[PDB]
Amino acid sequence: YQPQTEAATSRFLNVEEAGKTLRIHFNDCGQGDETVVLLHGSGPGATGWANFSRNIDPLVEAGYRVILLDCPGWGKSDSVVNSGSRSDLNARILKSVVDQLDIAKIHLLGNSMGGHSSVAFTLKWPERVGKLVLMGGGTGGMSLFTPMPTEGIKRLNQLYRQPTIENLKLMMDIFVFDTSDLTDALFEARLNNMLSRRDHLENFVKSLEANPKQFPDFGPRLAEIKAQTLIVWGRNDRFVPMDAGLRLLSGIAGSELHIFRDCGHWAQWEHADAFNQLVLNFLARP
Amino acid sequence: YQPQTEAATSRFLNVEEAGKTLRIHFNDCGQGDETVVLLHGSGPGATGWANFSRNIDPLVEAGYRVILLDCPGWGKSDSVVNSGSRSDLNARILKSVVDQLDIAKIHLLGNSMGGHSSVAFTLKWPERVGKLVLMGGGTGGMSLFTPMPTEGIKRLNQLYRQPTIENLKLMMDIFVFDTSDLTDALFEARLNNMLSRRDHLENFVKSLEANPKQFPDFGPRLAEIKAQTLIVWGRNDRFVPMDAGLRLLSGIAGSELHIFRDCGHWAQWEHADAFNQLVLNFLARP
Ligand SMILES: [Cl-]
Ligand SMILES: [Cl-]
Repeated sequence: YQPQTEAATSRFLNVEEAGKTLRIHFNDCGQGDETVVLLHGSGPGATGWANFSRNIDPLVEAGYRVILLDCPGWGKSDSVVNSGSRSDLNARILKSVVDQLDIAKIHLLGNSMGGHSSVAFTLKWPERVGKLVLMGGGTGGMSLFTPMPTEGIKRLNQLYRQPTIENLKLMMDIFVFDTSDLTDALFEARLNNMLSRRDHLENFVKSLEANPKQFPDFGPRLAEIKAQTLIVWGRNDRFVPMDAGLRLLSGIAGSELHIFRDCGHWAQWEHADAFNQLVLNFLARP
Repeated sequence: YQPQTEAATSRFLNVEEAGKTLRIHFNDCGQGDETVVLLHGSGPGATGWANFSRNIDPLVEAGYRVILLDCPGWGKSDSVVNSGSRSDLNARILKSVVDQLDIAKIHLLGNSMGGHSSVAFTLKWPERVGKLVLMGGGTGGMSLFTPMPTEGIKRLNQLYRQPTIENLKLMMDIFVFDTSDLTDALFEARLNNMLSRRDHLENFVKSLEANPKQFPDFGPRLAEIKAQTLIVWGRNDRFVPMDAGLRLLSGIAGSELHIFRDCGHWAQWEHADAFNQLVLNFLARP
C-alpha cells in the first residue's frame, strides 16, 4: 500500500448555490465500495487534507473510498460570505458533490464545523447516510457549564481579524492538550493556507458580521437521527465545551461517546491511533 | 476453543483477614503472560462468573489468564460483616490471592463495587497493576446532578432486606436499558445465588447497619493513579449516576471514558460485543 498524496487525489467540481456557481475542491482517495466523507473544522488555514492527514490512510487501507471536501470559504474552493446556516450550506455542497459522483451512501466523519455539517446533512438526507462520526462538534447551542464565547473561539475570531503568526501561535497553543504534538510542517501548512487566501479570512469575518449565529441548534431534532452515531471529544477542549458532546449523546438514540481526558479540540490528531481504531471498529459494525 | 465452564475453573484459597482466616473462591481461566482480574458488583446473588459470563471467553481467547474473584460476602466465598472500607477489604483479599498465585502484574476490570475495589487496589499497590478498566464504579462521593440514594440503589437495598422473586425482578427491571436482554437463565442463576446463601444477604444488611459508607471517596487521591485507565458507563444507569464516570475521567490522568447511551448499569453485558472490543483493544495497547 502506497500512502495517499494530496496532489494525486485532488479534484474539482462545480456546485450551484443561491443562483451562483462555485468551484469546489475535494480529495478523492481509494476506490472502495463504501465511501467515507471527512469534513474539516473552521480554523483559519484549515483544509480537508491538513485536518485529516493522520486519518486518511487507515481508512483507504481498510478499503474505503475517502473524500475530503473543502467547504466554500476554505482551501482551494471558492470563497463565500455566509449569512445563513453555515452547517446547511456545507451540507448542500456535499449533496451536490455526492450526487455528481453518483455516490449512493456515505459515512461521515465531521470535525467541529464538519460535525455540525454532518448532522445537518444527515438531518436533511437520512437515506444517503450510513454511519455518523462526530468530533468536537455537531449541534449549535449553549454550554451548561463553560463560559462563552469560549477561550478558544475568542482566539480563533481574533486570528481571523488579524492573520499574524503570533495569533496563529496563540490559537494553536490552546488548540491541543500537548502542544509538543504540533509540528512545524503542520504549523507552516496552516500559515501558508491562511496567507495564501486572504479572501477566505475576510469573508469569514464578514459572515460573522452578517450573521453571528452561524450554527443552528439541532437539539430538538436529534431524535430524528437513525444513523448509528459515534461522538468523540477531548475533556480539555477549550474551543467547544465537552458537555456539547454530552448533549449529542443524550439526543441521538443508540449513540456512544468516547472522551479522551488529555485532549484538546483535535482528537483525530492528538489521539490518532486510538481514534482511527475507534472509527474503523465503528465503521465495520453491521 | 471450548467455552470456559464455572465448574472446571472453580478454585479456593485461604486468606488472612482481620485476625481470621476466610475461605475465598474464584475461577481461574486460561493461560497467558498477562493476567486479567475481574471484580463483580454488589448485587444480591452476584458472582464473578455471573457478572462476566459474556466477557470471560473473548478475554481467554485473546490470550489472557482470567481470574474471577468472589469477594467475601458473595458467591461460594465465606461470608463477612464489614464495618470498614469494602473497597479495601476486597483489594486485600485480591492481594493475598495474587501473591499466593505468584502473579507479578494484573490488568483490572472492576464492575461497580468491583471498580471501587480495583481503584482501592491500584492506589495501594500501583506496582502490581497493568491497565485499569472501570465500569459503573470507581470512587465514592456525591453525584452533582442525580438524587441519592438513587432509584436503583433503593431497590438493591430493598432486595437484600426482603429477598423475594418480585424484588429481584424489580431490581433487574431498572438495572438494564433493554430488559429484553435478561434471560430466564440469567434470572434463575441469580435467584439461586441469592436464596442459596442467605448468610451473605444478612451480612450485607448488617454491614450497612455497622457502616453506612462502605465505599470511601477516592476523589482527592485519583491523581496518584498512573495506570492507563479506561472508564465505561451507561448514560441511563439508574444505580450509579454517569457523572461519577466524569469524575473518574477528570481525576485520572491519561484516562478515557466511553459512554453507551442506551445502556443501564451493566454495560459489559448490555453492550458485550462493543465492550469486549473496547477492552481487548485497550488491553493490547503498549
Ligand atoms: Cl480547524
Ligand atoms: Cl451486581
